[PDB]
Amino acid sequence: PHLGEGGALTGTARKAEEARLRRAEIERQTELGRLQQQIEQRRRRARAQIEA
Amino acid sequence: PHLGEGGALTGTARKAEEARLRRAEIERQTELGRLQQQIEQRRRRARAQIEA
Repeated sequence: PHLGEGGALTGTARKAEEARLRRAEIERQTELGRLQQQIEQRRRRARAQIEA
Repeated sequence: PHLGEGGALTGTARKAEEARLRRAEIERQTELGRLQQQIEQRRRRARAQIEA
């Protein structure tokens, strides 16, 4: 079965919870990259203000 | 004689010019110190703003 998750989904529902979790993993990775981008740009803006 | 601006004077006029130069030098040095302190405090202000 699918131990641990919200029940031991078996077939179809298992194949759907797997897809949900995989899409969520990809989404979290995209979010981490996005956040790195944002904090880097904000840090550069702050450096510019400090130089000013 | 007293060699400088105004001539030799040679008397209480010499004393007057000497006292004028003395007071003026003290005034200049006090102004220099005032401006140095202003610069130092504004520098503290800007460094603290950068830290903020």
